Amino acid sequence: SQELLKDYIKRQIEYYFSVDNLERDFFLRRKMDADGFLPITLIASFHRVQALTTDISLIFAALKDSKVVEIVDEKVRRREEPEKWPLPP
RNA sequence: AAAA
Repeated sequence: SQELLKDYIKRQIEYYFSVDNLERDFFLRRKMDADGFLPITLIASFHRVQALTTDISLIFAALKDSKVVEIVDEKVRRREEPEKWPLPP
């Protein structure tokens, strides 16, 4: 049903938090807090996520079992060494 | 928003 849409959401967000993307993604990194977190609502505004859903609860559901990204409350970060990535605001 |  929505299983395919959730897979697309998960994979897209896992790409944003990949090392390959992060190395050059200064916008994403300058929006991180000191722990590497971004609000999920910021990620939801990225155009490829908007190209899938505007349902925030579905995004949370899609990411619940991700090994690449860590969800903490309303926030998301790369699970591995998130502190490598923040940039000054 | 050259997959912020």
